[PDB]
Amino acid sequence: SIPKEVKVAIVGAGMSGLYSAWRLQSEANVGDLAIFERSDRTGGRLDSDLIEFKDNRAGAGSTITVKEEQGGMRFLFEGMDDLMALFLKLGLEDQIVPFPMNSGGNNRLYFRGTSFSVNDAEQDDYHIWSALYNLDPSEQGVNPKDIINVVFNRILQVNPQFDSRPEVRGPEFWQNFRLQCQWQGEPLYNWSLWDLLTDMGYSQECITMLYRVLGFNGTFLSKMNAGVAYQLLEDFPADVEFRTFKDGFSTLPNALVDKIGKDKIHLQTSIDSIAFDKADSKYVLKYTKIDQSGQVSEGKFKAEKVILGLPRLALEKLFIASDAFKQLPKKRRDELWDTLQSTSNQPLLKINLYYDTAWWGTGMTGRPAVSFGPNFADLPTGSVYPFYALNDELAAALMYDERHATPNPDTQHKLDGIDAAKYARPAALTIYCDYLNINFWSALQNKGELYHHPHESELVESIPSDIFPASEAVVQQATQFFKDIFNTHYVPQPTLTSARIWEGNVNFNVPENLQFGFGVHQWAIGANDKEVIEDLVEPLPNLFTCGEAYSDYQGWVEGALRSTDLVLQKGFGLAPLSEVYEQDQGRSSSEAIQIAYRKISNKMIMEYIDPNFS
Amino acid sequence: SIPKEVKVAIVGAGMSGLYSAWRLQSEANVGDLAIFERSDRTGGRLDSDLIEFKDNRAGAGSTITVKEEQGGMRFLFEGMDDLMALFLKLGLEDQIVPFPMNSGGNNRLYFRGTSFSVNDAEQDDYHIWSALYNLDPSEQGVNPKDIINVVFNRILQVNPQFDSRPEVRGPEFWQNFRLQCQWQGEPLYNWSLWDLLTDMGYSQECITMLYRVLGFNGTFLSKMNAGVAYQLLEDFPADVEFRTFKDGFSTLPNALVDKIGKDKIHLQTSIDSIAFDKADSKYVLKYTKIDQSGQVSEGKFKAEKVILGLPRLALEKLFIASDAFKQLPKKRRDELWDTLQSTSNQPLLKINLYYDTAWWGTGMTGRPAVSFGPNFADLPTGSVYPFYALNDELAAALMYDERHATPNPDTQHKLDGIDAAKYARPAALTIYCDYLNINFWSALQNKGELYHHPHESELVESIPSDIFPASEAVVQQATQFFKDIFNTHYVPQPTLTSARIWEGNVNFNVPENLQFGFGVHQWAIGANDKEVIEDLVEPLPNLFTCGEAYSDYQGWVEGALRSTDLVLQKGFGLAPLSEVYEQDQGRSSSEAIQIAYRKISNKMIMEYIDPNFS
Ligand SMILES: Cc1cc2nc3c(=O)[nH]c(=O)nc-3n(C[C@H](O)[C@H](O)[C@H](O)COP(=O)(O)OP(=O)(O)OC[C@H]3O[C@@H](n4cnc5c(N)ncnc54)[C@H](O)[C@@H]3O)c2cc1C
Ligand SMILES: Cc1cc2nc3c(=O)[nH]c(=O)nc-3n(C[C@H](O)[C@H](O)[C@H](O)COP(=O)(O)OP(=O)(O)OC[C@H]3O[C@@H](n4cnc5c(N)ncnc54)[C@H](O)[C@@H]3O)c2cc1C
Ligand SMILES: N[C@@H](Cc1ccccc1)C(=O)O
Ligand SMILES: N[C@@H](Cc1ccccc1)C(=O)O
Repeated sequence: SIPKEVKVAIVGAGMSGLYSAWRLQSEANVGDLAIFERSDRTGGRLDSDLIEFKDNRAGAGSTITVKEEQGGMRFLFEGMDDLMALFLKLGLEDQIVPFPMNSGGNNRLYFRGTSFSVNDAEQDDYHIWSALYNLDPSEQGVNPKDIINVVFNRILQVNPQFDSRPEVRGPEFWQNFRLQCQWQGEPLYNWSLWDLLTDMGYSQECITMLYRVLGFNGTFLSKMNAGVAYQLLEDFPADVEFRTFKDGFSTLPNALVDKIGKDKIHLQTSIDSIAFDKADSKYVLKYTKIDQSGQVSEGKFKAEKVILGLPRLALEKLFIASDAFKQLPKKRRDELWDTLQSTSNQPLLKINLYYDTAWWGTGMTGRPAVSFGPNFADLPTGSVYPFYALNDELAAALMYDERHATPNPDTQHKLDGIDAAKYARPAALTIYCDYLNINFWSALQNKGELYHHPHESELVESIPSDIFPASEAVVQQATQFFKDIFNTHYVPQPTLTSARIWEGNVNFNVPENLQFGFGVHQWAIGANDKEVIEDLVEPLPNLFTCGEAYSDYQGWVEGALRSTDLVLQKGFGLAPLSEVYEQDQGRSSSEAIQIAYRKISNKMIMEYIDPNFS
Repeated sequence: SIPKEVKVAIVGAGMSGLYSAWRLQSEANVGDLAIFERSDRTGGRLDSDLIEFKDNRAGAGSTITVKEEQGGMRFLFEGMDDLMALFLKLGLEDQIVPFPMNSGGNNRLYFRGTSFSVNDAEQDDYHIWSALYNLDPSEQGVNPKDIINVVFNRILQVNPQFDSRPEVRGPEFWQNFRLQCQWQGEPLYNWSLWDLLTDMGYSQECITMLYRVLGFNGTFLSKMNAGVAYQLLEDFPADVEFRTFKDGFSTLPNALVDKIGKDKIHLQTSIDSIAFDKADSKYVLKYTKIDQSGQVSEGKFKAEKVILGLPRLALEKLFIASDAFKQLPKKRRDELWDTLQSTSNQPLLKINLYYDTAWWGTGMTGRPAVSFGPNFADLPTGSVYPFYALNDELAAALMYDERHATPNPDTQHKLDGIDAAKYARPAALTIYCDYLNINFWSALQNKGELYHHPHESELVESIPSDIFPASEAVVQQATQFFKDIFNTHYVPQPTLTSARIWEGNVNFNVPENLQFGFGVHQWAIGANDKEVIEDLVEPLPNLFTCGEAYSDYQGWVEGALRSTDLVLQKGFGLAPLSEVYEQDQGRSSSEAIQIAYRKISNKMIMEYIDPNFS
């Protein structure tokens, strides 16, 4: 049942769409709104899976749950003030757990046919990098990641006009960085990182090493500009403490759906075109809907205000098909189109292989155990992340680990036991790659038959609907790269697989359950994003645009929230959520979340790890 | 003056457009046609430059001409039967000269920070490749290019149903190859070459070596399918004898313009949209024109039949904007759009740096002289090709070289002198790269000020209009890669530069003199090009499509000619030019051209090289 008219029509049930609705209902007393989502699910590029494995351990119809992510997976307590405020208002802080990023040096590295560990790579003044890559002398004997850091320090040094003092470097800092810092008299948003490092004197061997060692080679090889590249590369410092949700990032959009009401959310309802009815000064939205039978249906409805919570490709499709846009004067039509081109499309993919037990621990490899964080490679895998069965005791040990406490031998012995026990429960690996590596897997995923473990139904009760199996060809090639990376003959067949290629589609032959947008976006060369962003808040009277793609904090939920807040301010009078939170609470979202989590983790530790913890 | 109506409207003055017009006038008695070209020039992706350098040698207002190419540059006597027939009918055979592809082993190779020669790489059972790349044992001790050849032989071996016997392997053979040969039960057009070699057991190190050593990394890293990849990779065998035109490939389209008449050719006239007038059963073409003042102008005219001699991107623009296409039923509209997606867009670029003298000969390097053919590198240059001042004596020596004659010491001594003399005349290097390397140069080309040698006007009289200078940043980075590749401290500043990035544009901010299509196209994964090709001949009644992009012989003029011939057959009754040539002449275009060139080169040799030659 699609209403004949609403006061606010929201297009897209991703974070931007759900967040708009929630804030409008809760703070602007707007009850007459509706959300229209082309897919059969909410959340967009947040997409968690909770798999209930048959527990077939010896002493066990009992079930073990493995959380995995097909989209976003992690966040930070600082520099994400809207997100934190959002978590606190929805009361989700008690589900926050660690997202560790290292195994104390045991994580794998695979480069130029050679498998080794992070610890190994440090040995002998980082000698291994100078053996694998033909580096200039000034490039030898230093940790590759530290080259990125040093170059960052150099950019700041030669831009003394640019105030580099704030301790928390959020979207503002990063915008001024790319728009006002220069190199050789050209501001960074006119640079590519590839050109920049080359101009600075780096060898192409060194540059290849960097874009392979860092995982996201798009920062170097795509059309994104060097300033925004650096915002992403300086997001994963050595000392990072990322967190996530026990049940996955989808906890967040599922919570918003609850507050919104499923009755206002129209799934399998794609907005095809938008026109303006000059008589009653209202927009007219043409849609297509698929009921639960397959019964297709076309229709139309009106809205006083329209909120397009949509990325670049989706906006371009609407723009091309929409009289509201076509009726515009030539000059402004073309200017608006050119503005949509100012953010690069960044493909990403995640392929998840689940296993009845984990095989990368010392028991199965005979080598130092791999636990958490990226296993990087110049293979097409890009980055490989382990996930483990949900386990409260394990999460507590990880919480203890987030402190830089010195356990006594009793506590170290218990932590040892907990670290080893996770290998005996179901687990998963995520292959997580970008740009240059996409095409290897997409051709593999669409060829031949799909993978299913025999007796799959005996292994997992219900397989979530958003799971499309990896192709048999994907599993076989992934299995061989895993043997390379983890330096082991032993990599068994997965119990369950999923493949998700976040690469926008323009082909009408693709089912709706397989149409996905680009993974993230990043400002292109020459893009003055300060102008672009304000231009896209409300490009036509009462029609708004918002989301990650043209945001301040690309690649992250926080960017979607901040871009949406701009729409909520200009079109509805609402101040930014983080400022509203601080007005209502007397303190920042950031301080609040840290105090609340500290308390939760304090008691988690005392209860599971060390009864006498500080 | 744009006619109110024509019987045939031809859109695009590239090879397909000019060739359509010429054959229609000459063979179908169609005089009432006109060509409409959006740019200020004919020829499209064929674009030669003839630069007249001030001759500032000691004993010399005399001029020296350097031919260069910004687009296509070479052809073959076999497997290009339409092109050869076309050359013969236009009487252009006497301007055909060699296009040599090697320097007897002295061409440069630069990989993983190491500069060496083709001869060097052969040494010690191809040891250098096993030192630079961490190869499997089965991958060691073999010439990299021979891995591609061997794998080709393996594909044929396991497809005995596929008749692999014809000596001249033209478009038909290559189509059946990619559509009917399989690997592991999947036909090649469902494969990517990257996936294919990986599945066959090759190391990623070996695969990286191959796509770097072979120049065109798009065959591996793009979305083109493995079958068409192989058509391109098996086009440059060791023993190739390419030819070209003394004054450049544009000799061909300039000759067609002459036969057509400039009066039927409408430059700076872009067709924006197409509609069908059901009353008088005629198409209505909306255009925009820019006179010689900058005076813009919009208008409309009708045509009985429309020939779109246009590549993928240009066709998609028209399709989106055209009522003739929009009025189509949903199902067929989407099917036609999806069909346009079946050929991948392959960016290419050429950056030409001209020098008053050549600096890569032994006199200037102290190393074995570099003469002709690609200098490959894993640097962003991709491939570097030398060009020399036009010189009849040099062309004769090259003609002698095409024979595998054994000169006596008198003839060898003269050839030695001729080889060395070309270094003392103006010359040029072309940087010629694809896919992965494009983004490095485009960001560099659009940053900062453009390069001009001081006193440029004293060095070259008139600079052709199609020359856009390379950026200063492009020249500085090219200069350093040249020192790397040619292993020399000495690389002077160029007298003149051009940059051409064959990468399609969707941004209204780009001048028309800087809008260029994608370099070439190649069938995508899953594309049944036999179905696609016939579907695109005449997608609407009396509206036709033709050109390289959706052709049988992608990457080459011959593909444009063959795709156009299909339009000439279906819509106008003309048989293929090569069959028409053979009917009129009693022998094939291929035999004719070889005999005529043999005669021309025979007399060229006797006159310049060896008075007593066989
Ligand atoms: C692989 C990956 C990992 C990530 N990891 C993280 C992470 O760890 N941390 C983090 O903070 N961020 C992460 N992100 C980013 C984060 O997921 C996104 O920034 C955010 O979820 C996107 O929200 P959005 O509302 O802007 O767009 P989307 O999530 O893309 O929502 C747009 C919605 O609109 C719908 N739609 C499109 N067109 C139409 C139409 N015509 N009619 C109706 N509906 C339509 C789409 O189906 C979709 O649901 C990740 C992203 C990717 C790709
Ligand atoms: C770098 C490079 C090197 C190459 N080297 C070789 C080689 O050595 N040998 C070889 O055989 N082939 C070579 N090729 C391929 C060869 O140049 C092409 O296959 C052929 O010239 C293309 O002809 P076409 O008519 O299909 O298209 P195009 O040459 O692209 O012609 C299309 C024309 O239509 C015009 N146009 C577009 N849209 C409109 C519109 N709306 N209204 C009006 N006009 C419009 C364009 O300006 C253009 O002039 C090379 C190609 C590239 C990119
Ligand atoms: N939040 C993203 C960050 C990202 C942005 C852009 C590209 C890739 C990654 C992540 O965790 O992976
Ligand atoms: N004729 C092209 C062949 C080619 C096709 C496709 C891509 C690249 C090159 C050339 O000489 O370069």
